[PDB]
Amino acid sequence: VALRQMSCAAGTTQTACTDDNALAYYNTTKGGRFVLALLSDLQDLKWARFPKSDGTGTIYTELEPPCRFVTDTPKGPKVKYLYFIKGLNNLNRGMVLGSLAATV
Repeated sequence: VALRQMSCAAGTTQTACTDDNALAYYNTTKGGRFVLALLSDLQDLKWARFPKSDGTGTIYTELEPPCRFVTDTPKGPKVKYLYFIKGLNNLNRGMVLGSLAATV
């Protein structure tokens, strides 16, 4: 199944997660949707925060230290930061990496 991306809130601490300032890659299967990684312009992110499906509150997902990579833009180069969800397996790491490098 193809990787999907969606805006989400992230922060250097959990309380710092209020506005949408990253993109989440997620898979959807039988079990629901599973977020695999975050892409952001910010380099200090530690937590991603998601609106619970049932509207009962929020989920905090721990991030790994980011990988840096450069992309060209109409305004020139720009570094972006890829945060895998902590403990992400290798198959899912690959899917994010191949989706990312492909589109960009």
